[PDB]
Amino acid sequence: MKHGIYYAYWEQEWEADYKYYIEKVAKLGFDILEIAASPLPFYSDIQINELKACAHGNGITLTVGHGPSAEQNLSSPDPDIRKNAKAFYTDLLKRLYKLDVHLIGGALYSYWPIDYTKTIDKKGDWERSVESVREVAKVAEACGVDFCLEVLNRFENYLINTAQEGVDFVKQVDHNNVKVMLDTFHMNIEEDSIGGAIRTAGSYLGHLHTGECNRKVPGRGRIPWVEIGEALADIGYNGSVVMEPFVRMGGTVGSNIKVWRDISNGADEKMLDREAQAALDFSRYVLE
Amino acid sequence: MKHGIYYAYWEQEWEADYKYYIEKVAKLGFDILEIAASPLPFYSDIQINELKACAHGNGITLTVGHGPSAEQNLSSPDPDIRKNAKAFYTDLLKRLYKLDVHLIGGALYSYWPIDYTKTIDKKGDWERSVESVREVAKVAEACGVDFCLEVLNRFENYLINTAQEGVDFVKQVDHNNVKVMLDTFHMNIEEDSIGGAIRTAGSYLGHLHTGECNRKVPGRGRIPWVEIGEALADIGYNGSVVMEPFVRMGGTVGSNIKVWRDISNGADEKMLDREAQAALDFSRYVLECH
Amino acid sequence: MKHGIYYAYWEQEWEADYKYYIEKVAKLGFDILEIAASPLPFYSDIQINELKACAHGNGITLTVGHGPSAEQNLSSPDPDIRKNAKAFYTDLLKRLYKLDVHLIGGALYSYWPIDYTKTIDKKGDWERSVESVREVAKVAEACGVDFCLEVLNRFENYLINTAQEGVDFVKQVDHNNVKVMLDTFHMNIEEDSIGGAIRTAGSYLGHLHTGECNRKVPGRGRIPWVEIGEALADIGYNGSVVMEPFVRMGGTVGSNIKVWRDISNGADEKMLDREAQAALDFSRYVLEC
Amino acid sequence: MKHGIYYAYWEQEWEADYKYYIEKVAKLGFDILEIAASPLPFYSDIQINELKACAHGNGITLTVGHGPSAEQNLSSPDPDIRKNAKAFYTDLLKRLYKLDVHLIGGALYSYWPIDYTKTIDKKGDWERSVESVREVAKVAEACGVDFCLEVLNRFENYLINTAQEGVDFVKQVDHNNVKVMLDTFHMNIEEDSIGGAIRTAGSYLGHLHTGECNRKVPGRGRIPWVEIGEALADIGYNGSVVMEPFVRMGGTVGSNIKVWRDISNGADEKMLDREAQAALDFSRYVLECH
Ligand SMILES: O=C(CO)[C@H](O)[C@@H](O)[C@H](O)CO
Ligand SMILES: O=C(CO)[C@H](O)[C@@H](O)[C@H](O)CO
Ligand SMILES: O=C(CO)[C@H](O)[C@@H](O)[C@H](O)CO
Ligand SMILES: O=C(CO)[C@H](O)[C@@H](O)[C@H](O)CO
Ligand SMILES: [Mn+2]
Ligand SMILES: [Mn+2]
Ligand SMILES: [Mn+2]
Ligand SMILES: [Mn+2]
Ligand SMILES: [Mn+2]
Ligand SMILES: [Mn+2]
Ligand SMILES: [Mn+2]
Ligand SMILES: [Mn+2]
Repeated sequence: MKHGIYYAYWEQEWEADYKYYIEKVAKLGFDILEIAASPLPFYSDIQINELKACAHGNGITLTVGHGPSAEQNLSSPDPDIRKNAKAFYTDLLKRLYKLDVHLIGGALYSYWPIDYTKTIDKKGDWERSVESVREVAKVAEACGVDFCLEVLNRFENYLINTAQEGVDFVKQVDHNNVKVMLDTFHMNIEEDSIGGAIRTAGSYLGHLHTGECNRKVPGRGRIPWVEIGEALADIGYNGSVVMEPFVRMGGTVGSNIKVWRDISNGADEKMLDREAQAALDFSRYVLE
Repeated sequence: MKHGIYYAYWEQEWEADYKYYIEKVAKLGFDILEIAASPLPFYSDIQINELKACAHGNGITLTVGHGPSAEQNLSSPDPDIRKNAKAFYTDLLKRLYKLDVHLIGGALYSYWPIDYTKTIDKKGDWERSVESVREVAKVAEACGVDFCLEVLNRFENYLINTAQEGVDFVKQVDHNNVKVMLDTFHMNIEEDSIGGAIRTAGSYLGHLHTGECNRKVPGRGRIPWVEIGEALADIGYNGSVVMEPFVRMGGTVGSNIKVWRDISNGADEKMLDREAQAALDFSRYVLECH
Repeated sequence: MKHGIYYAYWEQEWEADYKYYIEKVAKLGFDILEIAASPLPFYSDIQINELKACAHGNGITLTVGHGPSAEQNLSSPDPDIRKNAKAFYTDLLKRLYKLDVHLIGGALYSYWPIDYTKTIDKKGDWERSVESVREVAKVAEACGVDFCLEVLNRFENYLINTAQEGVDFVKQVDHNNVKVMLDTFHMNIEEDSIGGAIRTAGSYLGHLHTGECNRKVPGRGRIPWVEIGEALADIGYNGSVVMEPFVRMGGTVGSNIKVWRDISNGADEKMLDREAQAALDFSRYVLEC
Repeated sequence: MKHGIYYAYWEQEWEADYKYYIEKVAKLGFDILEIAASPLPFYSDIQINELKACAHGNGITLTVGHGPSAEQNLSSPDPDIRKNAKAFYTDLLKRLYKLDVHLIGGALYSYWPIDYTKTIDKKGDWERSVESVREVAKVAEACGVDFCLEVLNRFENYLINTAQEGVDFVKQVDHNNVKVMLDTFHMNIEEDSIGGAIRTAGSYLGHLHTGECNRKVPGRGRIPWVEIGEALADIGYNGSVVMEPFVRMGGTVGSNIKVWRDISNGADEKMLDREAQAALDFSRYVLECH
């Protein structure tokens, strides 16, 4: 089982010097660094090439996360936005291929954060979304990428809030490259059972995000890690597990994540690295 | 210990025929019915008295919940809005006195739902609100009403997200009639420890909301009810416990609570009643004594 | 599911006026009353028939538990003992048949409590037990009785301490009416996973005892009830669930169960009744899907 | 806090080459090695000193555990036995002083394992034990040793089974060098609440043993480690945390601990080393601060 961390645990914006984090994460022992997709369309082939070489040189595998903007919304009623959305993932998936990245995840079937002042048409968005994703999946297949649909809590999405919904949506899409992605932070709000959600995901589970109830590093909170380890084994999960802790206020990230108190308690970079490493030790011990 | 349920469990709007629910609730065995405050300002003294009369007749105690509108936002930098807010509350409080309800709770220090497409000024809203609430605290005291500030999760508010912040804020307000309020649904998100949060609230805890991780009635979910019960015994809690389940899509309630799937699983009113009563027995059994 | 309670929750000896308890549990709403086997061998035909009629007239099903004496030890190396044991069970099972009882459970593959003053021979005891149980099974079968082997903690038995061991032992016996029986109080000690244990027992699970970690009535302690209910659902368990609370000091029961403090907090009979009933309500509410 | 492991994790008899284990746990990274008191009485002053020196050299602190024999029973109604027991501990304590050991724990107020064959007289034994312990306490104070009374499950002792009973006994003894000692294995069986037991022990808590429900190394079982960490922080625990895993069949340890299956599942010495090391990391991580 491969273990990673989202670079944003250290940064307040959806972009960073990924080569720097690739190096940090390697020294700390992770197998994976997960990066945000948004600066990738602004990279020259030269940059893509060197990011790839840097990760390869450091033994790090790269996975991608992405919170789509309203304009990249595959479920939109506006046919133009859906058109632009498809172009965006087509381009992006192509870059992922160049980067030798085989996994992308997040609210890929919608956009994030969601605007609730707006009027919600779930039934509508759900059908348009399923339709758009199947097309994109063609490209994903072609690019050797698993398109992972993350199940999110009610306050961050209205389309898919439980693993059962995720499975229904994926089955309905019905394409090899579209998987379900669960996240302990989100399962904690919506699920009747954590082990049950994993088991429901079953073979469809393609990626796993981890964090405590309030998004701290895995291990000293209330998440039922031992139960998760059991369930993952029950379903023979071989995928990767990426922690995505958010413990700092300020910035696009602090705001989007709604961190309104310093949950890190003044942690400095060295401190942050220490806890992430300890949490990585915990995860390998407990989850496998 | 006194147990109640919020009338919204059965309705999709922030008002309804309370007399109807008082009767249903007395029949299912609850001690309390919690009602939404919004319609109360438009009650004639006659209908206020009939409500109070209904409750007394059915042996039910009434408590009130309230999600403030932006215009009622006591923390708003706009002084006109603060004015409307404080005026609104004193009329409401005075009315509560007439209906002999001694408890109101909710994001009373802010507004709800919150508009997150706006820029957040926590420290600013925080000092304003503290000043605003202390002021309101006086009318609350004269009306014999406990003004409870409910700790909410990050997605529903940004001023008070943990019991520690609720206590800091209530100690700052520094007034006898202002209490911290906890909700198992909100604690499940923000707290390192449920039992620890209750012990942190301690003497200041004046009200408690219950619901499973996903807002189903208490009982078959992951919320740690026994730890809650033991922590309530640790502090010596003397308030009531109101379950606030939300399992239905639709209306302002469904959209305000973000119920995007049929969590009730097709329940008709009679099934909704069965489940509420069973959770009532569960709660009296698991949360008491220790 | 069918829910019961063990009569000993109200008594300090391994026998009592079962009719009194049948009337009691029926009014409290239980489906089952579980009774101790020990006085049955001394029940005359009409006493047996009267107990049966009492159960039937009250909508109550009777189940049976037994802590075997050393003289009833089917795993004994002494062949005479094994012979006496087979004869004791044979007679008992025929009595259960007259009682219209179809389930007996406990450390039926050994004896209880164990004298840990004697040297253990697990392997030898295990093989003799498998043999003896095989032939007793044949008698139970003909009597219409499921023979349930209860998995116990290490301080009360050395042969079968985990659901996995109970499954191994039962597969070896290889008789359809012989089953694995789990108990929340014993799993709490020996199992890595509660739900895991239940899923391990699976189709072989034939009976379930409940109690908190310290044997208080189910619901207000640390036992993972919700996890248990989910796992029972996964294996499709539809059998019986008998709570076995022990909250009082004194007598053979207090001594055998090792209750060395008043866990009941001065509860009187009516107080004990109210608790059981609340626990029944809880069990029915939380354990079913 | 300082973390340790009981040497018996690797041995099947209540004795062993302690020097060897001191060097083993130093390399594995532990702060402490806990050893059985049994062989200490047979130690020349030369032996004592090298052990003391071996510990000091590897930066390992030594703590002592002891399962008293019937002849060492301080609660015994036979005055000759109580006499011999005082003699035994007064000497053991003098030796501990020479080893610079500041802590000893186990069923020091009774004997272990107990013969549940005899007639148990809890009330009598309790009073005898209280008085005897208090006397021994004097010798402990003089030798600068903390006399830790471990609370055990009903199958292994009948005098003290819950932290509440432990605090009562200790408060009755009324002596500064007598502490309550808790063990996650035993609390898991007898306590309503784990965090609650720890808070109940509070300042009387002088030592803590850890292990999963079935005695594997801490970490992948059902013990509520976080709740424990949080409770220890609630009481500002000022002590050591020693893991006491028992995963091997055979010998007096296999028999006394009642290991009737290979819970280690084939582990060789290296494997055990690794698992204990992972458990250590787990423990410092999960149990610290909060
Ligand atoms: O869990 C999520 C946010 O609530 C997402 O996984 C987010 O963090 C990604 O950065 C984009 O979807
Ligand atoms: O918990 C709450 C909303 O998340 C509130 O308690 C809400 O349900 C009331 O209706 C308004 O305070
Ligand atoms: O659980 C058991 C004792 O530990 C048994 O189930 C016992 O209580 C019965 O009375 C005899 O097996
Ligand atoms: O936990 C204990 C008994 O089960 C004791 O701590 C024991 O393991 C020691 O060896 C007795 O000193
Ligand atoms: Mn995520
Ligand atoms: Mn609430
Ligand atoms: Mn309790
Ligand atoms: Mn109780
Ligand atoms: Mn049992
Ligand atoms: Mn111990
Ligand atoms: Mn913490
Ligand atoms: Mn922390």
